[PDB]
Amino acid sequence: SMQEEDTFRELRIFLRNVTHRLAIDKRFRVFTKPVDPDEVPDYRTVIKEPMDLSSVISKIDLHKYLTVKDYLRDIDLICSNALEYNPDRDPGDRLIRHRACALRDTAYAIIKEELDEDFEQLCEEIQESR
Ligand SMILES: COC(=O)N1C[C@@H]2C[C@@H]3O[C@]2(Cc2[nH]cnc23)C1
Repeated sequence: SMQEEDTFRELRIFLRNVTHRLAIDKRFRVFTKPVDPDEVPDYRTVIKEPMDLSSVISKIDLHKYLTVKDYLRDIDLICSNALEYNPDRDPGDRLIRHRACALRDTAYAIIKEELDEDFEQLCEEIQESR
């Protein structure tokens, strides 16, 4: 219905606003673009599904997310990719892991304060009807 297409348009406006607020935070610059395959050639042999905040906006505009749950699966993949590629005790690996955990925790905290639980349940019920 038109009403259902209006629901998904509100979901996309909400997701673009959360993603912009993450992308302007200086702590998260290392997640604003794909890991460069010329600078890091072993990256795409270790990490089987690369993800970053530029790719997330492209996916919102392609209508890939029909719930906040499917958006948070991609924020969780950015975080898990950084923990698995950079696992060592040295400071550069510890700094990127701390930033990855802060990106995940920040996204979940904005959604807990600003997403209405009944708006998410409406998106889930339209998705399950298709
Ligand atoms: C999310 O970003 C990462 O997982 N990274 C892996 C790399 C390791 C380290 O930071 C890079 C880029 C780079 N070039 C030279 N060393 C590095 C970004």
